[PDB]
Amino acid sequence: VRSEKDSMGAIDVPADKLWGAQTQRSLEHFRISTEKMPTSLIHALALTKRAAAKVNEDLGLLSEEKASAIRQAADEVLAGQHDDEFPLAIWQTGSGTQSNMNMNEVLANRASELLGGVRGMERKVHPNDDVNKSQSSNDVFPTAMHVAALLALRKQLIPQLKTLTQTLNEKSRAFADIVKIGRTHLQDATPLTLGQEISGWVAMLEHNLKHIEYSLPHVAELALGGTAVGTGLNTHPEYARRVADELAVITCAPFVTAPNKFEALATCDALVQAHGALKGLAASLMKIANDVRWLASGPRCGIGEISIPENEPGSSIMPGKVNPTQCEALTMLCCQVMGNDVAINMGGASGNFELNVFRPMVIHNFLQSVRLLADGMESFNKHCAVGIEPNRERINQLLNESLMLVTALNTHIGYDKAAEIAKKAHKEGLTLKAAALALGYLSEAEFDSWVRPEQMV
Amino acid sequence: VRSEKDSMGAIDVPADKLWGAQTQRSLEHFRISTEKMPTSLIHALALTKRAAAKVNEDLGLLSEEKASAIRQAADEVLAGQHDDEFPLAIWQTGSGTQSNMNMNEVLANRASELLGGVRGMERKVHPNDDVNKSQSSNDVFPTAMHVAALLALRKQLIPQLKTLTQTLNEKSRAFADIVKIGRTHLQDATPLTLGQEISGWVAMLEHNLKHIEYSLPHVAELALGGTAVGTGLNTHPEYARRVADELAVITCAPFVTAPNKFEALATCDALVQAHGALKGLAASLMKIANDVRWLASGPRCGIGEISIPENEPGSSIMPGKVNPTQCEALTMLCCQVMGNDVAINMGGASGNFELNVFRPMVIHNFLQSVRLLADGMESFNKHCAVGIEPNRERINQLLNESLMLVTALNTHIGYDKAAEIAKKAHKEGLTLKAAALALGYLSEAEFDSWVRPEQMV
Amino acid sequence: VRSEKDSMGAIDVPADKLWGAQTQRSLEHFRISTEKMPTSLIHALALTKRAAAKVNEDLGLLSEEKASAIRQAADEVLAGQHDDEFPLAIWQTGSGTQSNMNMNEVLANRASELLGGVRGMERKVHPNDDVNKSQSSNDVFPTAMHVAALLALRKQLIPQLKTLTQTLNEKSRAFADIVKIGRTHLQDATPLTLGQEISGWVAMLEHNLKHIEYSLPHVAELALGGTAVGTGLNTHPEYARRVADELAVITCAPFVTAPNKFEALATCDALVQAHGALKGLAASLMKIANDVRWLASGPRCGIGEISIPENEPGSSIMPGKVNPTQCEALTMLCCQVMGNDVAINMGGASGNFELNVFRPMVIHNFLQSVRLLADGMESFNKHCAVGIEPNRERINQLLNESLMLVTALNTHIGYDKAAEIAKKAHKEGLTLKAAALALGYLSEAEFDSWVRPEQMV
Amino acid sequence: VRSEKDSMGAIDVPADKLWGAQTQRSLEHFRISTEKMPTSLIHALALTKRAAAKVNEDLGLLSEEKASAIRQAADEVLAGQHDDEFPLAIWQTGSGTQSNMNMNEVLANRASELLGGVRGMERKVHPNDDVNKSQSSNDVFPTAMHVAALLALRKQLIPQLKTLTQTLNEKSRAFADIVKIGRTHLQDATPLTLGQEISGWVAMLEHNLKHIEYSLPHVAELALGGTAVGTGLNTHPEYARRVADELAVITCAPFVTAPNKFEALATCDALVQAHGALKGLAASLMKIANDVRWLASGPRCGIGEISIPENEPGSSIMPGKVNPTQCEALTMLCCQVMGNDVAINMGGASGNFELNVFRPMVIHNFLQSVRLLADGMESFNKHCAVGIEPNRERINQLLNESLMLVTALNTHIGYDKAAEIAKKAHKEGLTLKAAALALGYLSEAEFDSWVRPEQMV
Repeated sequence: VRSEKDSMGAIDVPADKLWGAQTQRSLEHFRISTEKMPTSLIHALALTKRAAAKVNEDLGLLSEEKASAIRQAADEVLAGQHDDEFPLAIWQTGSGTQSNMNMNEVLANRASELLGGVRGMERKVHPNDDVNKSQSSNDVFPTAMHVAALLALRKQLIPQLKTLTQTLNEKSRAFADIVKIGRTHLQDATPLTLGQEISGWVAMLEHNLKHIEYSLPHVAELALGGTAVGTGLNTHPEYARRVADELAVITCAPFVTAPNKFEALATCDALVQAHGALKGLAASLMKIANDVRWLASGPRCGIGEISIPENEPGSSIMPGKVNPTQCEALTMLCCQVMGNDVAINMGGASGNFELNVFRPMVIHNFLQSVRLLADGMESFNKHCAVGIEPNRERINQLLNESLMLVTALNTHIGYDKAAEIAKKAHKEGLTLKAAALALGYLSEAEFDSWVRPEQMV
Repeated sequence: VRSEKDSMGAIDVPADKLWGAQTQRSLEHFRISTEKMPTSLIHALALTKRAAAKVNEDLGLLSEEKASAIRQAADEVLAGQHDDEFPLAIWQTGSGTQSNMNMNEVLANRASELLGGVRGMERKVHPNDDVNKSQSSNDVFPTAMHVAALLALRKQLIPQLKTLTQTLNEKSRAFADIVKIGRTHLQDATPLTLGQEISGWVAMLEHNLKHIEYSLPHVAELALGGTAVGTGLNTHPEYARRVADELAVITCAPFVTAPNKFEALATCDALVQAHGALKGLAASLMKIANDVRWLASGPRCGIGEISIPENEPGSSIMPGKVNPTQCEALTMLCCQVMGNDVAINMGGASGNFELNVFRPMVIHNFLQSVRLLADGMESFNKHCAVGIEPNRERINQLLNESLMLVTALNTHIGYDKAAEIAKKAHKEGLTLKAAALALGYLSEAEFDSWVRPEQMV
Repeated sequence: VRSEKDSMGAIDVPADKLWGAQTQRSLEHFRISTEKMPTSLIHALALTKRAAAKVNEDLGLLSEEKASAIRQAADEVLAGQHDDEFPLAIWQTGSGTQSNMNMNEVLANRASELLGGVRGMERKVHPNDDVNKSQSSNDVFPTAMHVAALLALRKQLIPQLKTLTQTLNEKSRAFADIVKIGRTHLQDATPLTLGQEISGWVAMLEHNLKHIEYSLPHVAELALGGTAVGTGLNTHPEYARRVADELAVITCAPFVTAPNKFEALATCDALVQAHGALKGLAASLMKIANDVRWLASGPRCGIGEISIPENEPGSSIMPGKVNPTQCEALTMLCCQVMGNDVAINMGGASGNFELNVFRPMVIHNFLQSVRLLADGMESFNKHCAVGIEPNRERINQLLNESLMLVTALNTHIGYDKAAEIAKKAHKEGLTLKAAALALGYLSEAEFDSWVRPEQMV
Repeated sequence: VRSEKDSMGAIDVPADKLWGAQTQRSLEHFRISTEKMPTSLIHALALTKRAAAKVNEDLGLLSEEKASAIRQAADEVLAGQHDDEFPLAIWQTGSGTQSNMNMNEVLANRASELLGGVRGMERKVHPNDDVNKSQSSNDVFPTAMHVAALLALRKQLIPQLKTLTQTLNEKSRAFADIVKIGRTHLQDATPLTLGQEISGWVAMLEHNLKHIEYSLPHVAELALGGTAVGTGLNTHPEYARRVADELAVITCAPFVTAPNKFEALATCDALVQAHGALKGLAASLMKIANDVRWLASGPRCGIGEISIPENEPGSSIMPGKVNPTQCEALTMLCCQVMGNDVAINMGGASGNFELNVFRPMVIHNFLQSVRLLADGMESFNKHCAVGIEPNRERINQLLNESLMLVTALNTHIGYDKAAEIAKKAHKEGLTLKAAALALGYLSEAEFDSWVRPEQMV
């Protein structure tokens, strides 16, 4: 152990840990469930502390060595060597006060070691005085939240979306000439090509990308600089703009300071809205994933128009039986995003006065949705999408058995003659040709020259 | 017109209307959307005013004629002749104050006419003084809410549920001997009978009934008697128990006075919980309705194991094409109940101190869900369920084409021989028999005596 | 009555009605609940039939008189004289087939009367043959859905939003100089002006407008032209673009034909996404409405920093008691939009193959949300927002009683002296001045010159 | 490493791990997010494998040593020494096939070591042949799901609920004599005692317990015995009842075999319904937690009627400022449960035919809700509830400042005189007494003897 100290007194802290007293004490008051802060949030919080250090130094508010050590300590968190120094549960103070201190304490104890070498009360860097300089838990957590979200969106989900789109766009191109029977209300309908159907999946993904991109500008607005209530009391007038510019410099993302800090602190609106676009993508992905599994159902008693890769071990006595596992993982996580959206909306609508204190819950759900969506699309693409192949013989079989093509005959034989063979064929269990020949309305050769599915699109 | 008067002054009211000034004034302040109070709520509100009149009279708090006229006026509302006297939107005061007055005013003006004959300021019955005697908008609306819900549950939804159950139970009984191929993950699986599958739908409906019944006792608790904050200030000690007994006498439902009026006024918990059972039934109905439509998909390119009644006009050129319209109405309303549940939960969790003021919205959603569920099951039963018929030839065809029966051979020929024909059959596109015969492992007669689907359940 | 006839036969229809047989028959098969198509959807459906007539005529597909009469009949629906000719419930066929026919039949019977004069089987205009020419229930309903939504958004909700924003922006401007104590976690915090707080409400509304506007382009895409499965079988190549241009000409909205008809028919993605922006606005409105009611709570035992207009009749014995009725209507409808979003998401994710058959439910929820939001903001603005007034004396009282201003003393007397008076004041129940004077650290005059709330923002 | 082997071939597995090939391979196909199976599910899965072993042995289906070693290996999982042997993500095959195998493999390799000693291909116990004997992933996962849920409900959540109830019931008893002003619509209302208000919180918790208990019987029904599709093909007729009895013997819970295995496999109805009761408790907890934070707001500019324990370190310059941290953690997790309910409902309504394949997601949400609820109530009780204390002087102050007591004067001086002092007092900013004395209607002594808040309940 090691006795660390805060305004309430001294408390025992594991010697091999970098956190201080406040983190240790919160660890006892909030022993709820098992959800902790996500790594991406922790790194976004480190990035925030680093940019803040750099700006403070620029404004002569922090000495060269003090600032340089905090930033250097931050890079270690980013390097991933302090993942185990953040034990706090998601279910803490609604402002994310604890996790802010947790970062301040780990960064203070470590920056101290990077200078003199005291981890503990005799440290050279103060968590509150130096690490948390020109800030507040009120404006730091919201900033970390936006940094984590924008970056997760820009380099984790969007790349995977564009990738799924390209694979499906190529599959669409390759199967452009394969005509199949359409289905409306789950009933046989007018034919269309396999590529046309898949092109629908592609159009959907392109539309979604568009909707996700419109929600980025609002998420790119940072609260850092509004301090406690948004007035920005006790901070350099240039601090807000400066910290935003620095964060943008290092992340290469379009971060800007929020034009209205009161809106930035009082709400989680940017994320409520951004998640609206995500549940939209989940509804799209659910339909695409559903189409795939149904299209691949069988091998004998389903639809079986396409085949997908069999990734899980099977049985020799069970040839052709392939459970659509990737489709099941994607549909399941799509339900999660829908649920997460309700949690986010309830927390986002519950702000009071100057601050919204439902933040840890909101970012937990939001980050999880991006993670699920991005990884789900990656897994779906790699283990399923690239392997979509048409069962051409099965597709032809179905096409020739349906009555939906009887429309192509009308231009030669009126509705009367056409509807005649479709009635008998259906009653006797005959195909359009079989029935047409028996009713002597035309020959096989004429049938085969009149019913051209490739011409009815 | 007719100038009616309230504490804010006099206001013009349509001469041919029975409502007073307060209703007229609210009509101008809450012009939001088009949702009004449901007829069932209005009748439950009338029943409440009637029972209150009867108890007041019993406690010598209201004269024989005054009480008798209010009750007689109430019966007219119940008789359905005053449906047009309640113009108020759902989006009013969260306590349902307006609609309470709306009832007080219509019942005062009418009870007046049932005595002397003055509809207006010179009326013989006072809305507040006589009609709203020993009550408050705070405890009257919650009572009307519970009266409307319990009754809608007991004689509108439960009867329809039991009816759907019986139809499906009989269909289950009739198809007990029809063996079909099962489907897990949408892939062909081990066989089961059609009656067994349908018995699953029945077990689900019986379970749901059970869950709906457990939520009734809490909804049967009435708030009437707690007045403004639950203390029951200014009401006869026997009033609460007496009004509950009277309501139970006339509705034949097990109404009782709420043991804790503070919980009764501060929350909508009974309905939040009751609606939990309703969204449960919706998830069950959605699955049953989905099974039906998929099982009936076709006529040629789907599953087509069963046929359902064609209720909508079709085309001669489109024989066998039957859209599962009832399944589409039921699945759509099941989504609505899910949505309604979220609205209900948000309002139910938003109570503050002594009173929950999200009531008009809560009962609007709850009543709509019961209405949708009860009517949906009635329509589904009548126009679909009773008409479920098996396409026996299609079912056999699928059964004999699948490879899932190769298991029945193992008890004669080892896994090695069995898996051999299943591999070839699948590869060459042959049935188990066809492949088995070609591999000379057994004869057609032996195959037909070994693979008995009626014995593998 | 009047015997109308369809492919299933003849059926009795009320003589005084304009609808035909199919509408009459659906009226019996879908007797579910009481929700019917909203007037805005019906008018959007009429606008669609009108533009389709005009384009058909342009392509020599419909004679001058036939086309002119259908359009003229459509304008009557738009003029609002046929509101009672659409009895169909929302809970019908998922494609909205019935309501499409309902429009075809009313427009056929009426256009007939506008020519010769036969309402019924001997009519001069055929619902299917002339009214439903070059269309399908599959592509007509989705078009009507988008027409109704975009127009409701552009001229019903956005105008009300901008209006609420301007009122609040002016209230913000007027109270810019009124300093009040801030509240974080519901605890007293650093001060800010009333105008700054309200400016937060304004920034939120401006952001929302921005988010709603980004969702319009996708909703402006029309499916009309894709026919049954999206291939656009049996329609003039120029039909799609032409009908879109015409609809844009008459509505003055930026309608365009959907680049991908398969996405347009297979999903309700545009509305799932658009509603995402609406639930975002509801979360914002809920917070603003909550701030108002809490800020106006009292008159004696709450916060009471502002007063709002008393629109409902009160009691002389209850002076100052004003229930925040508008805030209760707005918060209630905000919960509804949240619920509606879940219904919309479930239906939007349930599309199968070529068509989504959850449409009537989706547009019912979407249209209701716009209606609730637009009307709610109108009612809130008019009956509450414009009347927001600060209780300046109450605000000063609270400001001078709080300990939050002790920070302003530090620049004269160190933390030691400052924290001393804040400790005693809190313990003894004294103000900062009262305690400061007793501890002889400074004079009243010095206190009154050092603690300037107007300088700590 | 160590080369393990399955039907797809051999694969490299970490030598220091107990899992086999299938687990290793799934680990690569389902790299989605970071959610893994909860410890409680894993232990419920171990309990299932143990009871299955014991029954197999009883039916002479598994040798003494084979059975004894599997059970002994299971107890080690229960002892918590194999927590790190289950790497699988929640986002896997919808039936939970992988995690079932993951358990089979770890239990096979370990039971082998408990006999001869071969961890790997030359092991003495076969995962599929011995560990997964008389079972299927289809009926084993649903059983583990119900075992985990019932036990978490019975010994984790209910105990915490009853504990919170008792604390609040005692606080209610202790403050029974403390009269305070009520609040309806957030406006001052008729008075009630603090104990009466808190008794409302208690009544709510007692009601919830009741609702949670009604959902247990359905969750106590186990699917184990229905095998693949529910027919129970290839299992001892007594197997189902026997395994249920054994599980009940060891867990001491009322487990029984599901009367209908088709309903048990095709749906997650029991959990959809059980979670309905949980979101009900969350709406109740949200209100209680909200009442507390608002009641404790201040120290100067809020309500401040009660004080709560300050558990987080503060500032000397900030005396009396105590953020309601426990209330913020509880309200946040209540939003989560609401969200989780939507995820659960969507998955529960998406079952197809013989099996629901949304199970891993459903149990993940359900288990998390119980965990959050149970731990939240424990933390809230311990760190907040037991410390609720009334600010008696603040409560009196508010009581004497309000106009709500003017009603008590009417029985001496008519409405005219009473409403007179309430009007002036409100206008001049005087209390009822102050105004009453100035208007010479009565003396201070008479006022102090007529306005008795302890008598108006």
